[PDB]
Amino acid sequence: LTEEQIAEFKEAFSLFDKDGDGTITTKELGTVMRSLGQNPTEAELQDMINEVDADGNGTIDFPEFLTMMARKMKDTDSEEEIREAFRVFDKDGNGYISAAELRHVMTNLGEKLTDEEVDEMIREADIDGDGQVNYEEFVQMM
Ligand SMILES: [Ba+2]
Ligand SMILES: [Ba+2]
Ligand SMILES: [Ca+2]
Ligand SMILES: [Ca+2]
Ligand SMILES: [Ca+2]
Repeated sequence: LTEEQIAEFKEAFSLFDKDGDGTITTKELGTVMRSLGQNPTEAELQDMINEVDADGNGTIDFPEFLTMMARKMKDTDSEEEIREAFRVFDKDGNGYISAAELRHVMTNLGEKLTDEEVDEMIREADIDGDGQVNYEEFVQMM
């Protein structure tokens, strides 16, 4: 949405477009991915291309890249904001939000709850039944 921003996304695109022809092919996406220790199959690479390839011509060009890369940024943004929230709630940072941790954090906001009420909250979120709220469950609740 800004000329600086459009240029930033160009540079990102340039790493994928290895031969500089304005398109990213499956192989070029394959070359890049295998530079990052991911070894995806030929059909996995076609799927990733198809997802972004809006006009179905088989490759991704800069406009299509731009569109994808913004959404990825707008999704990775919020996912970090949900992790940091989860971390403020997960007091001992072990990966699971407990009744005591929820009660304790809610209290320091102001919302002083009972053990019954905090159990109900945890139950309302505890999809996997482990008696605690993990990240997956935390994100669905929000
Ligand atoms: Ba086009
Ligand atoms: Ba295309
Ligand atoms: Ca290319
Ligand atoms: Ca915990
Ligand atoms: Ca759980």
